[PDB]
Amino acid sequence: AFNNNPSSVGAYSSGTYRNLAQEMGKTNIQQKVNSTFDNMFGYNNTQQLYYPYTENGVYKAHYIKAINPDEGDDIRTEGQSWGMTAAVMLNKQEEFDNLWRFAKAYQKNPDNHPDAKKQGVYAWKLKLNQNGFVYKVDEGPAPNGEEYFAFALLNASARWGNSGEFNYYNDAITMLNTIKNKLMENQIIRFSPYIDNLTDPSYHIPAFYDYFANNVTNQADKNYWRQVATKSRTLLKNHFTKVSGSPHWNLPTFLSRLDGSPVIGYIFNGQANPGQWYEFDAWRVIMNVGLDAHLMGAQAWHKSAVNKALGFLSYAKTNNSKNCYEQVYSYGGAQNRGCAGEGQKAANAVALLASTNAGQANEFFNEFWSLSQPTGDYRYYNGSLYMLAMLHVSGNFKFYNNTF
Repeated sequence: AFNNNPSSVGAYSSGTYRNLAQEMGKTNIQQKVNSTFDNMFGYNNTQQLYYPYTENGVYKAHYIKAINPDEGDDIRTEGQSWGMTAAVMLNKQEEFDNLWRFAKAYQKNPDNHPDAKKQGVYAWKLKLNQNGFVYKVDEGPAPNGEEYFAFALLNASARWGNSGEFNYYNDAITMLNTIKNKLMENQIIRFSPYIDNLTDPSYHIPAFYDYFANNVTNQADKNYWRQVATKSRTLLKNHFTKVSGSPHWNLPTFLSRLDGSPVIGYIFNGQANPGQWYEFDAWRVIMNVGLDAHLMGAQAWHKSAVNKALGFLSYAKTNNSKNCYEQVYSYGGAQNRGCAGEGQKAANAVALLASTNAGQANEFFNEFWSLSQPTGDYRYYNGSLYMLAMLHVSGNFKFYNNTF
């Protein structure tokens, strides 16, 4: 049965990882996790997101393909770093290494780039040109990518050691320093090097920062990352307080100021959507709160955040003519951007690790577990999230510490 009283002590400290799918009575759990990976990292052009990159017939590396019907397929640091994370959790080293080779070779901006703000960060959007060769479309970073790269590399070091192709550990420490020196403001993850007083709630994964602190060697840096972790929980608590009740109606938003206040409307040229929207980025916030609760312990704010957000989505579904909650809300109002797909459902399942309502857990868990693995043109974001969620709900998303 659903454990509606999640522990205040996290799996990272106790070593006890929940298996949510087992709590909800499911069977053949690990088989489903394994086939999810196999189909996403298999050459089937159906669920597949992992693709080889070759140059003049010579194999180079692999990437996670951000399939994009509206605008041409492209290749993103978010997906790449998520793919690596998935691979390390399932002990899939080749897959890991093939994705990391790509990132280091082709995503990384040179350390001597003329713009100091871009030095060593990872270009968020690549494409293959008309002749099949990779190029950078936008050199700016998507800092959630670097955060996952560092996390995945530290775990690869811990599981596999550093004497093969890659010194994963050194690559991880380099990545951490890049995050600290290029992608932080006042110990809060940046949305952009070029804009201050701006974060994206979905980029906040407080447990990762605690894991970083435990995996660096020097006292100053250990304290730096524990402070990041504390400030991140504070940001999230503040954002959840600001979105409670009117006018945001309990869903977190795309963009926030450093005090947690939702950003209202547009604030910069190029911005994809209004700041106050619960949209594709924001879906992941309560997923991250679930992660944090699982790994580092559930506190009152975790539970409130999740229960209130899931509560709003269930209400919203009762007030939808399609009998679904949708992908995009703004001030509690549906924006007619489609019924939730698999990724959003996956994020909400993971959130259950902070839920205290068994009824909600039944509903949201079974909606996720009933799905088939994503296919078709929208599978990059849905399928990437589906994979992560499969790991999280099966007790496979773990922190592997290095030993010193």
